[PDB]
Amino acid sequence: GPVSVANHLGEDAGHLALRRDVYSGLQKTPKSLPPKWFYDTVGSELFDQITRLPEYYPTRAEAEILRARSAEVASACRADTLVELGSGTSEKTRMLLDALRHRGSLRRFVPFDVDASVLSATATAIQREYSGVEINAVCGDFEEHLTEIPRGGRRLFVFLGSTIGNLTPGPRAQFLTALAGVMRPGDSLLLGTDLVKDAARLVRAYDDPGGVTAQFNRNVLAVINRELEADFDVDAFQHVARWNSAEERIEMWLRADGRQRVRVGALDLTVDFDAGEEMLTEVSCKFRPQAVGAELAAAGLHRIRWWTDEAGDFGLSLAAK
Ligand SMILES: Cc1cc([C@@H](C)Nc2ccccc2)c2nc(N3CCOCC3)cc(=O)n2c1
Repeated sequence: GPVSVANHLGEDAGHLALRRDVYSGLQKTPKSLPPKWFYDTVGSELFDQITRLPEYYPTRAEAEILRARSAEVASACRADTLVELGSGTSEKTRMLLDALRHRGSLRRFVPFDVDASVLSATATAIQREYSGVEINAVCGDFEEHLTEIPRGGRRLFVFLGSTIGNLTPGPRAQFLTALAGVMRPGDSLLLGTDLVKDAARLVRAYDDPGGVTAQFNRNVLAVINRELEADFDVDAFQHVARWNSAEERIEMWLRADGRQRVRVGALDLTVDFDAGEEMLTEVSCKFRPQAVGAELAAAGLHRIRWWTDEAGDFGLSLAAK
């Protein structure tokens, strides 16, 4: 099938965005950085390791559901077009593509992500694996370019991994509203949400004894040091995973041990850390079944299927426009 890739981001858009997030985030109280910047090359490779840890159940729990339910996804949505809000590199992507193709309705794959080189590799992989499928990769970001997704016949939008949990309620409602805005009647959204559960299990999933998550978290400082000529003493920042009971979310923090002064050279910026000051690097909201259905409703989408894994650890929602 034909491949296309459309790039709506400027060549330096990634670097401009990083400059903005860091100039802004290192000046908030508390300091905070968005989790999208964990995922450079080293960081993406560390994330792969995390998904294979015994502590980190979300990846396998979601794959367990999709292994068992992809055909039920395919029969309810009846999509001819799979839109992945993501890079399309995972096994789950092929599980859904396999199920739409088993149905015979699969015509088009639309991976939508911010890294055009990954999208190009993904498009070549799918083109080699799925004959007669057209791939229309779209390089754009959520806040501007969701309108540039092709119309197709009937579209299944896919947002897996409980990545929606990185948005707190305010931004999360804005995102779901905008996504529902670009969907057309007859489209559907497959959404993965990690579920509230025993808090000790949740912390463990974000602070494995082997230290992999700690290295993943510390890597954002390495990314800033490298990309913006900074002098974070990375090992002076301790990994801290917290359960926030009242907000029902995991939080990843980096805790300064002793006072630190950090100079970000590209930004002409100097910031100060108190001894014990913690900086927020990721929010991971955990959900309850009924609240996910209500948040989808508030955005204009109607949930028509809900599936958990055998342990009730992880949820998949299918919601139609
Ligand atoms: C390409 C990519 C990007 C992410 C980052 C950008 N997210 C995000 C999404 C919207 C807004 C802000 C942040 C990601 N986040 C994942 N998460 C797993 C569950 O716990 C924490 C979040 C998994 C995973 O594959 N991502 C893959």
